Amino acid sequence: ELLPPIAHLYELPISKEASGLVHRTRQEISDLVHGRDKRLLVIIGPCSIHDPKAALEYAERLLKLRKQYENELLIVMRVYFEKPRTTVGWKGLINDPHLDGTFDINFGLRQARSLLLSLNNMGMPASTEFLDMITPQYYADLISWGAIGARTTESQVHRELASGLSCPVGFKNGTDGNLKIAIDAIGAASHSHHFLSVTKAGHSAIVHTGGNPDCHVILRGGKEPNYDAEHVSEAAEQLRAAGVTDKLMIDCSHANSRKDYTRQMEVAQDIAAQLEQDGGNIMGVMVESHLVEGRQDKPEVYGKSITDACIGWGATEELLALLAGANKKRMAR
Amino acid sequence: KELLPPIAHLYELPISKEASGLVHRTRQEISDLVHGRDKRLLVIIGPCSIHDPKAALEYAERLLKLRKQYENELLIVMRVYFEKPRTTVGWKGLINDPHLDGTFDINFGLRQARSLLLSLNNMGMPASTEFLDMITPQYYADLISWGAIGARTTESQVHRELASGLSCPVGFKNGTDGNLKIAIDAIGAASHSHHFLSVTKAGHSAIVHTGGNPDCHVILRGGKEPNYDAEHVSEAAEQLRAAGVTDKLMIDCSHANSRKDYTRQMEVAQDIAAQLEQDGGNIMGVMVESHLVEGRQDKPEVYGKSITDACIGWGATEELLALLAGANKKRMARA
Amino acid sequence: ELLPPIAHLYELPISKEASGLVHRTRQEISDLVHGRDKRLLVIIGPCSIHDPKAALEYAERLLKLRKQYENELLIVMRVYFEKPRTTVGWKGLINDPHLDGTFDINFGLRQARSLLLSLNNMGMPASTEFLDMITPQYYADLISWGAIGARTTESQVHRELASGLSCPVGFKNGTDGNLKIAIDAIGAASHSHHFLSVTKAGHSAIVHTGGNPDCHVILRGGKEPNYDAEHVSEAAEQLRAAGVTDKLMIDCSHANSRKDYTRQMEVAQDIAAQLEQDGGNIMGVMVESHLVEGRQDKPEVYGKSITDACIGWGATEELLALLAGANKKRMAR
Amino acid sequence: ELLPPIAHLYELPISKEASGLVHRTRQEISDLVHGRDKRLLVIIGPCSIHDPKAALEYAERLLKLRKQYENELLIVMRVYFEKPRTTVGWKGLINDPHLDGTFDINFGLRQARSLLLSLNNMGMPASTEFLDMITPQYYADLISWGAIGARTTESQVHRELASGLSCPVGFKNGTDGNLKIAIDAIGAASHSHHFLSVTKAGHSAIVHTGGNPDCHVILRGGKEPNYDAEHVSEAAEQLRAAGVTDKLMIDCSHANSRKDYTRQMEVAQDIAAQLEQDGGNIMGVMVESHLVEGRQDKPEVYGKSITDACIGWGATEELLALLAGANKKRMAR
Ligand SMILES: C[C@@H](OP(=O)(O)O)C(=O)O
Ligand SMILES: C[C@@H](OP(=O)(O)O)C(=O)O
Ligand SMILES: C[C@@H](OP(=O)(O)O)C(=O)O
Ligand SMILES: C[C@@H](OP(=O)(O)O)C(=O)O
Ligand SMILES: [Mn+2]
Ligand SMILES: [Mn+2]
Ligand SMILES: [Mn+2]
Ligand SMILES: [Mn+2]
Repeated sequence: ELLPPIAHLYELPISKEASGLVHRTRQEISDLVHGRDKRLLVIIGPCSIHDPKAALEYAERLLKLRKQYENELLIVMRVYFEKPRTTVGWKGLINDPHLDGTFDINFGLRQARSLLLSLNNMGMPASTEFLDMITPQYYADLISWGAIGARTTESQVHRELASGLSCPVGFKNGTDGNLKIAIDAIGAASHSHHFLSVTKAGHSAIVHTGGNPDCHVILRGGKEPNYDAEHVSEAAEQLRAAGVTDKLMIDCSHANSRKDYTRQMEVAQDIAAQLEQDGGNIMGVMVESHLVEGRQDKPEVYGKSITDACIGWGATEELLALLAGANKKRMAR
Repeated sequence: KELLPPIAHLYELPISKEASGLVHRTRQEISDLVHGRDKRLLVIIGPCSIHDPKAALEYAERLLKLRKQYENELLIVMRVYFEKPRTTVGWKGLINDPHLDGTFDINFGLRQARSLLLSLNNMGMPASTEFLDMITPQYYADLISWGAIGARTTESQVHRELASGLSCPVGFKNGTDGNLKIAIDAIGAASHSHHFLSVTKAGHSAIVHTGGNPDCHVILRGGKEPNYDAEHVSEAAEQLRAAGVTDKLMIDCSHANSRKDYTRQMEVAQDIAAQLEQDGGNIMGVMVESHLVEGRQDKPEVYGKSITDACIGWGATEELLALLAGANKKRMARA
Repeated sequence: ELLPPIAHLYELPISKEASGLVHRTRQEISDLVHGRDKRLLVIIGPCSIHDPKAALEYAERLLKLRKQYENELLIVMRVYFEKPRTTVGWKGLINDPHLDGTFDINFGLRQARSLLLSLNNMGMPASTEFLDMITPQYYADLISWGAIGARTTESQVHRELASGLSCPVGFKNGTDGNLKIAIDAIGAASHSHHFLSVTKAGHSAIVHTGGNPDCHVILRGGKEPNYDAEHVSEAAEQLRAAGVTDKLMIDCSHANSRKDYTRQMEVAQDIAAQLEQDGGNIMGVMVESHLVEGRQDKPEVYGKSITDACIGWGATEELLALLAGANKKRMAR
Repeated sequence: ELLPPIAHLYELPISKEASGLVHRTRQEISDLVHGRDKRLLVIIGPCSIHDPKAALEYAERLLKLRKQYENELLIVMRVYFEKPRTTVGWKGLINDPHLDGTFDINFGLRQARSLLLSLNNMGMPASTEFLDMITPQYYADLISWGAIGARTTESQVHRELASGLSCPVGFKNGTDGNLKIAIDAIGAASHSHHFLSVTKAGHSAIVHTGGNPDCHVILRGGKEPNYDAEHVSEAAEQLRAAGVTDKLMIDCSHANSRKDYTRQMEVAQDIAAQLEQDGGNIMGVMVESHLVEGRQDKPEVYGKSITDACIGWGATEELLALLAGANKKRMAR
């Protein structure tokens, strides 16, 4: 039997501090999307959250770097609770929190909210993919940035969802490399929509959104990678032709690394060189990072991904130092 | 704004014994085609979108006569699409904006969609639609004999979840650039059990556990290039078999297979007819965008003329159906 | 499965005319409760509604008398949908509309609302006993006056309900004759309350009422009748002592007639004589009247009560003429 | 915004032990109602719960006596959360838990449920008056016996409620002494009913109850006390005439003590003498008892009532010893 959002909000109401951090980070990201600030948004952290203890530890380490590089980078943790699978498989902490096929969704929603509240309380803003239609009412108040995934960017129900979110949103190119669907999606999500959604009390209702003015695209590769200067330039052209923001984000992982976590640093190096040359159209980067590198089928090892493989903490330190130094030069130019 | 729950609509428009029987029977018949147990050709045919119930009922009456006439060769089911996925923005269909004026009277739209579907089934004409929205199906799905998941949503996990709990057979379209694998993947996904959030007949969110949908198949609807010919059908059947799913598929004559030109649908149908006459063992169905009047219009001025994708008119519809019936009659007679 | 009030409001929205009639009649009745007009409120009609056809016919006849006597009497029809039984039995049209133990409550609510909308549209305002806690959301917008019954006047949940109704409300003395519980009830219902109630969407909620300033008592007999001058005078004294309105209503039926419908006219005569001597504390009277007199266990005869016995239409004409003539004299003096 | 029962059941699910205690105690009480066991049910404790700490302390003391007298008495604590007032006033812990007019009903429901869970977990079954229509879904699973108050026994909505409760229920005579309304109420509540109620998910619904076969009357005084042998005998006769159980309960407080807490022991003495002569029609007694005697308008003193005045702990020990000794003799016959 499904508890409504108000039951979770009652137990875990947003704090003054978390509320402030969310508000501020959304504004800061909006400034990047619209070219008002030349800091680099960095969406970085696990492919998926499957353990809160490891997540909190990761966050504590990330926070020290968030502060250290705050003049160059705007660091925000990946806190992904919903995973789109190719066919079937574990869909994330919300859907199956005990990792055993019990689908204890009430527990999963409580735990997702609790983790997000602790993260924001310690000073670390959070990001997630918004995949499911009804779950956002449980946690979206704690989210500073949202993704719509490659598999759902062309979906009208996701563009509707995005049009009503209060955080900035990045739309990914399609899994085969189609960018136009993401440009289209900004067009769609920036407008007003009417559609059915569920209230905080757990009731279906008609909602009328105002449109989301803070949307941008994400280059995450296709049949070929799309992270280099030539692809970025092509994309900026099309963005301008559609009359939407020509500031974009580049995912170092997924199809840009060819699913090989060791190649994320390669992509980051290319981005660093672009930032040093010019890189005027880059407002952000995405990175799949955990305490420990690689991946595992069963959750045996602490801080090691059970979905896409990630770089470990050591490489994370290097990647962030690399991007901070490069962007410091861009910002000084 | 104040959304009525499905039970309010079910109270005013409860399913009849006859409509319930027609739906049950047609779903079974279509399942038999999906699994190669019958060699009749499923034909999903009708308007791109429903925007007028009067014209829809008139179209249905004409179609019914041909449904009966060709019932040994073709299993004809009307396109009764209430939900339209747009490229960017635009009219999303009768449910979202029934008065066609930007008033978004969704309660009226749901009532009217249900009423039309009940009348169609009561006159003997089964209905099909694209299932796009997550919450609307509880209002009408009991009256639907076949569902589409669109090219733009086939790769979407929430649509595969939805499909996994529907009681009707479901066709998954290849992606707008031509990717077939996402539709094969989608059958894999939708045929399994899922747990997810959905809304009850009382209008309350709830956890649902579906049993998986065993009646799913792919639809070839074109990409950067058309994919309707024998070479593409054969390639697709191979992949289907490699994934261990049904290698019987449907071919859309419209959208990217006609290159968005309604006058080319007949071309595609002719190619399918020739395939059915040579062999065509992997074809179980075809889709066609048809209305009383051909073409399209921005405003709903002309009666029975599409306000979304352009359609063939009634005359060409008669020819197209006769062409497919004759061709499939030969297939069904062949040893 | 229970439809929420919004489903019924969607099918049967209140009209401009019915809205106006309700608003006006509530104001008019308030004027009587607070001694600003000396017309006599007359709550008259069947013990219970069991047939809408007969109800509409009765209403059409009553309307003619409502117009005729409008300078002396303010006539409002008894349209009672909810009946409190001594032990068990038929609870009214809402609970069991088909009169067969099928309890088709959705149909009953729809039919109760439809009838009330037609009555108001033809110019006849309606009254009912408010017995059930959740049903009022379905029809209260069409009610000009409400009763809380003898069996429920001492009940805190009914006093809460009354405190939030937008129509004037009469509280009946207890079945053994206790008047204090009704005086207490005005005290209670005139104040603000917080309690649980159900919304128009069918969801439980906390409500905060403002108190009902239009409440008054009804004398309906006990072990003995309480309709005479001596009892009216005693009651007015106690009313003043409790600092509440000393204008009251007298029921000609139930324990004041000793459950004998032929004695209602006796009571009405006594009231008429009071109105002619003085009768300053009387603002209303209640009468159980139908097309045909008496009662019946099965609904075999048209327009004949299946609950308490009623006077027939001929005696109804006489009773109303008697009260109109008596009050015309009161008003002139 | 009102949380639904499932939110509270999620945080405070019933335990194996509490569930067992509730189940056993209901059965044991049923056996007393139907004359299958001659132990005396004793409903004893505060007029109202306003403090959980004091309530838990009281319960710990009462538990020791519950064990000590378990062969003679079946002791169950008064854990009343809902109070019917004469006009206006504090309605109990649920309605206004902070005792300040803030009406924090969500907090009140949570706290009521938490207290009941702790009481049952320590071995002490609980009783309450069921006054409100929607609150029972939050706690009734933890209640071993329920009262319908003197002010609501004649109310059809309370008789409906009772008909669907899973615990035995006592109906009180009316505030002026009318017993027939309580006999009528057993008749009503023992039958099946259809009516509107709210589900564990907080939605209104139609419910079909099976009737409550475990109902009985409670003599709690009227204009005069009704606790003596004469009154008990008169009541048993009427009970038998109505074909319902002629085993009844006697309230030592309220109108039987003439609202004087010191007189409760007097009433208990009379009952003891009855149990020693014969007393075959007595199955229970009710007593208003707290840690400290008397009452207070403000909650200044610990363990002292803020509603009706109670006897203190010392007199409680004497009263219970008196009833145990008397009933031990009855049981031995
Ligand atoms: C879901 C995946 O992103 P994408 O949509 O680019 O495949 C991820 O970030 O883990
Ligand atoms: C929505 C469209 O289908 P497709 O998903 O192939 O674009 C249609 O049937 O009008
Ligand atoms: C229920 C009855 O009134 P009372 O509450 O005085 O018995 C009636 O009006 O039919
Ligand atoms: C409410 C009161 O009992 P009664 O209903 O007899 O007044 C009590 O037990 O506190
Ligand atoms: Mn990933
Ligand atoms: Mn189309
Ligand atoms: Mn009556
Ligand atoms: Mn008390």
